Amino acid sequence: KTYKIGKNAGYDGCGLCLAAISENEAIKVKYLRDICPDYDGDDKAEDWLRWGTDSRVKAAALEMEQYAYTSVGMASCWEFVEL
Amino acid sequence: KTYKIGKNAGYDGCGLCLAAISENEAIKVKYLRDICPDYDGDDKAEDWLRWGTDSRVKAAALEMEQYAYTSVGMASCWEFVEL
Repeated sequence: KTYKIGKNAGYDGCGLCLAAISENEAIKVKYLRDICPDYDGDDKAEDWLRWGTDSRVKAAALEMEQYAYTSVGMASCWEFVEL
Repeated sequence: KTYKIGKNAGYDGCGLCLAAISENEAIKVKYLRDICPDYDGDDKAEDWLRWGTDSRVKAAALEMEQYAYTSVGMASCWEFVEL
């Protein structure tokens, strides 16, 4: 599933990210490379097997989930794809 | 075919663009949205059917072609893909 990333959502190019989704749009994104500065992968979906249970990723997701449906995925050309 | 975009090549994120290619690298990119400010598409490959014969696009391409192999394509995630 694919969702447009708005212009005030924190977009910063391609990368694995969390997204908050509301009314068919990703209204906030948070990149794995910012949540976890020690992340050194090449943005492969399989990287979430390693990083998805990181306490920093869990904390970032819980903060967004208070307010909107949240999921792990990948950002590319202003679109968020759910993984 | 896909080429890494160089660091001083004019990269500005995602979008339809012309690229000059040298030694398996895109050493200059010029975005359609900058060449033609009236372009208002969603960076679909088919958009080049409308815009590829615009006189501003032909002029930008010929300028680069003087010095390097040039093609129309799409820039995303620091790579250029030929169309």
